[PDB]
Amino acid sequence: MTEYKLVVVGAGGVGKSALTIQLIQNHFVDEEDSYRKQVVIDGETCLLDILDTAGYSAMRDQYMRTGEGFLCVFAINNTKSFEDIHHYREQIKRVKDSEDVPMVLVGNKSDLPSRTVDTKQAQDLARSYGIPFIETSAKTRQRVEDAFYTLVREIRQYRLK
Ligand SMILES: N[C@H]1CC[C@@H](N2CCCCCN3/C(=N/S(=O)(=O)c4cnc(N5CCNCC5)c(c4)C2=O)Sc2c(Cl)ccc(O)c23)CC1
Ligand SMILES: Nc1nc2c(ncn2[C@@H]2O[C@H](COP(=O)(O)OP(=O)(O)NP(=O)(O)O)[C@@H](O)[C@H]2O)c(=O)[nH]1
Ligand SMILES: [Co+2]
Ligand SMILES: [Co+2]
Ligand SMILES: [Mg+2]
Repeated sequence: MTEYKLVVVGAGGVGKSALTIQLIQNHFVDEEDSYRKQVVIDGETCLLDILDTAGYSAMRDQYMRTGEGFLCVFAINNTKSFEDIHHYREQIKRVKDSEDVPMVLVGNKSDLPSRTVDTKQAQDLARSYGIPFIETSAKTRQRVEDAFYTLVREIRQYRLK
């Protein structure tokens, strides 16, 4: 049965853990580990192996080398987290020595009114990076499945390249 190593990266407090737990338990966390889940996507069965990282170059480099797909998460109310997406993507590409790595840009906290990053701005960036963009709320569970499953789909597209 096919396994996919997924890695959730992004600045402190963007909601990496809340997103991962929302997929695993369907519950929103309140006041660093790996998770497993078997899912059917497009009629193929697979095992999702997800590493929830925190916002040591050797440890970092190991997960970026091991990871097959990366959810690059920013929060729509934190411009710095959005700007730092450059940094995560650059580090991944350097480690994997490839311009093409399955990735999905996720703008989390879509339920918040204090928005500092416009959907259009993140869409344009993702288009520049050649990766899907999805806005999520870990709070409401809006597009959480969508983000992880789009990522798996990207890994499969890549594997057929
Ligand atoms: N939960 C405790 C035991 C596992 C610890 N841990 C994180 C879980 C590692 C799970 C296996 N793994 C990996 N193992 S690892 O390369 O040796 C590794 C990478 N980062 C880890 N951490 C903890 C340190 N800070 C970064 C995340 C740990 C292990 C690392 O020492 S990589 C990896 C990827 Cl890319 C996807 C899915 C994975 O399951 C995966 C966390 C403390
Ligand atoms: N309103 C709202 N709050 C969220 C959302 N996702 C996470 N949060 C909140 O954001 C804060 C940080 O969430 P957490 O999941 O721990 O983020 P993290 O990115 O995993 N943090 P770290 O880098 O330290 O590991 C918490 O208060 C959490 O409840 C969301 O979609 N909406
Ligand atoms: Co609870
Ligand atoms: Co740079
Ligand atoms: Mg966390």
